[PDB]
Amino acid sequence: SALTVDDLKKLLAETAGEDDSVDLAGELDTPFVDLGYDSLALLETAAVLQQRYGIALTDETVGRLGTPRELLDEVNTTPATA
Repeated sequence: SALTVDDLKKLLAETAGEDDSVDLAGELDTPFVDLGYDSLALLETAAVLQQRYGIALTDETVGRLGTPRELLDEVNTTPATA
């Protein structure tokens, strides 16, 4: 468990800007579109996300997905061994 919804959440806010009631712990299954966050915001943190490691979680995949857990799982999924 390198990255969690905790370290990601903070990254979501910092990027998005939800410092009022961005309690992800109490809203994961719910899709961003449902909450408030917009694809854009995602695209934002998306780069910043890959800016650290080197992923491509852009609209491409961000399109099929629309949840936070899927944003963390994705990064906490893509292996690097093969």
